[PDB]
Amino acid sequence: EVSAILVLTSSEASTLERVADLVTAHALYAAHDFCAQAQLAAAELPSRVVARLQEFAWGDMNEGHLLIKGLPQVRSLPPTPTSNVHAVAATTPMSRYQALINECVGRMIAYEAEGHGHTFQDMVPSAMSAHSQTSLGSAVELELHTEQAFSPLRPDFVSLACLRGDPRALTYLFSARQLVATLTTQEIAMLREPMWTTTVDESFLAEGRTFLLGFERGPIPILSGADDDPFIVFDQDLMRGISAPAQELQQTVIRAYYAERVSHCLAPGEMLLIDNRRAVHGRSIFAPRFDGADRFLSRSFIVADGSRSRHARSSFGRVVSARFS
Ligand SMILES: NCCC[C@@H](O)[C@H](N)C(=O)O
Ligand SMILES: [Fe+3]
Repeated sequence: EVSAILVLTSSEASTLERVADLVTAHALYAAHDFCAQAQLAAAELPSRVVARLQEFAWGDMNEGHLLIKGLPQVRSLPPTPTSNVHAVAATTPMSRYQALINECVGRMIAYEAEGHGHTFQDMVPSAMSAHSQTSLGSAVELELHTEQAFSPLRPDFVSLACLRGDPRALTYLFSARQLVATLTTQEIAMLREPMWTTTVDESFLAEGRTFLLGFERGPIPILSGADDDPFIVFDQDLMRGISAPAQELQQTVIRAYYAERVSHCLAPGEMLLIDNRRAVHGRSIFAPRFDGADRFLSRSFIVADGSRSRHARSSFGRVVSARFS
């Protein structure tokens, strides 16, 4: 179903592998140095690969995502962790490859309130949150959403590198362009109106944690930007329409998603970049075993402009403090 594909040749994958040796800082404990090294080393990547990533980053008429195949094979991978607190992905060779590609596109960033501000988060199924609307769910379908729909500091891109796949775990992608193509002129105009409130994801709450922007935000529109290249903010589960027509238009978006969404089953060596302004994403049900061989993705976030979050970070810091989300 996915169209926007970059297939690395054996020679390009070998170059990536060699260029990763230039990235030596600890991804977790020296995140800024690690990301800055990746940004500099990315100049040594194959020009064909860099051109495709810069074109995708510019964004104009991009498909809302880019699937990269042919990354260097995942060797001596540790068992899939049963929880996300181990940050196992952040010390694998796959994370330096992911950093190099990410830093072509934009600046890597992390959030104190999302997976403890780890540079790379382990996206692994949770036994506890299996039936939850989170990255660690599995027994229920992860509903269509913009990453951090509630936050003005939300990432510009979501980066997912596959360490272990699950054949039943499908990633669903649906662009703002695909949505607008199914709607009437009236629905598009209403989606551009500030008719939906949104709340801070439960997972972002903590004892003594107050957000500068509160728990409930908005009303905001779902659609914005250029008529021919619209931006989307959506959260099926969290956004609430202010009126009866606003609740129905949210249902219209959901139906268009089920009818038009594209799917892809992430496999080892693959990497998916999602344009968080141009597309929404979801994930199918799958049945994890919690035996060390479960689906395991390395998630990271990208912003075009690191200055937008400077008020929320420390000097030479890559982590957005919780209260600013
Ligand atoms: N209801 C929205 C859930 C969205 C999900 O991607 C969340 N940001 C997570 O990683 O747990
Ligand atoms: Fe997500």
